[PDB]
Parts: sequence; structure tokens; C-alpha cells
Amino acid sequence: VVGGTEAQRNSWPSQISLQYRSGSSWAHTCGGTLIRQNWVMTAAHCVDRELTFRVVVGEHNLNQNNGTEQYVGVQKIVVHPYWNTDDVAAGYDIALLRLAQSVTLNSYVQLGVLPRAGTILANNSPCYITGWGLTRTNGQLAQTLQQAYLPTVDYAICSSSSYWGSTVKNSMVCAGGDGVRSGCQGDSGGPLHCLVNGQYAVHGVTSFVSRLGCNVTRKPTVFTRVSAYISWINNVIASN
Ligand code: NA
Repeated sequence: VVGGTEAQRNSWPSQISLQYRSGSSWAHTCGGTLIRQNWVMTAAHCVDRELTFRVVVGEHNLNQNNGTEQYVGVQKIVVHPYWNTDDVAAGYDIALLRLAQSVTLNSYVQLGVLPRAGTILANNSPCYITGWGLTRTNGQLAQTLQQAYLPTVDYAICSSSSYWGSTVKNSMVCAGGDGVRSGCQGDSGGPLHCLVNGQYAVHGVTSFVSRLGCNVTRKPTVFTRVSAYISWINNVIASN
């Protein structure tokens, strides 16, 4: 997250760190959201590589023991069947991961609440992106979980020529684009939290940014719109 601030350690208890085994150690690769005690939602492009993955819940500092972490292996990966890895802009950038064990809920570990199907945010709606991704274009991952305030940019604007044009689809949500704050590498897969009727819900899964840099004016971060996939999610969980 570029232009973020450190999150309080109990602010975003559905956030997870997806990590891969890197020799003797593990390394953060992307974010996700806990949506059942044994299921995680993330971006399809995060699990494109044939790596060994684990999920960490209750994480705050990637480089220190917080006393709150639970570590759990990934048993099954279900990627959206229309996902195509060389066309991120076609959409369907969403995957569900079934965990080997169910995690225990507490003030650091909670299920993400999803929006009702079909729900679309009005332009300029207040939202936060959270994650451990790079803190600057071509920079290094954050140590501690970061948050940034990114108001939504509606489809009519985002899909206009000086923004994203045809690369943004109605199955996506855009937010930010002020040139100071944005998503960045390592934030993929993680949540966009938006406050609606008094309650934060996860409306977006972080999908892509501009190749010209993370925080570029009129290139808002693009998220998979979770409210377009509620039936899909429910069908997967019920059939596995
Ligand atoms: Na830690």
C-alpha cells in the first residue's frame, strides 16, 4: 500500500497473509480475506504459480512475533473457471482457498462480511485498502499492516478514456487515482473495505494497477467486485 498508515492491530481481523515456502523460510506474496473458518478469498493471479502456500491469520508484523498468529496450510485451490492468466482485464480475478484446518475466531481473527449480491458503490464512497504490499513503486514490502483511504471511482468515470477506458469492466470496482495513495505489488488479493450503513464490508479483491506505477493519477487501483460473485462463492463452498 502506497501512502498508507499503520493499521491498529485489531482493525481488520479478516485480513490474511498468503505466503509461499522459499527455501527454509516463508515469504508473503499476497493478501486475502477469511470468509469461513476454513475458506479464504483471494485473487486468481496470486495462485497462478505452482508454489506451496500457507495462510497466516491474526498477523500484524511480518517480521516479528505478535503473539496472535495462526498458521494453516492450503488444502484446495478453486480458481474461477473463466479466469485467464494472460488477460487480467477480462476479469474473473478471484479464487477460493480451502484451509487444512479451521481457524479459531477472536478479536484478531474474524470472518469478512460480504456485500449483498448486485450492490454497487456510489461514486466517491469511503473505502480502505489494507495490506503488506510495497510502500513505494519498485520499493519493499511493509513490515506492519498498512491501510490507505481510497474513495471509489464509479464505472462511468473509470471507464472513460483518460482513466482506464475499456480495460475496466462492470465486474470491477475502482478506487483511488489521486496519485498519492494506492495499492501496490503484494497487496493483490487483499480487501477493499467500504463502510455502508454503518458496517465495513469487503467489496473488492485487489486485482491490478498501472504498469506506469502504483500511484499514478487517473489510474485508480482496480478490484474484482465481490458483489458480482456471491452466487459463485456460495456454490463453491456448498459443493466442497
Ligand atoms: Na508476526
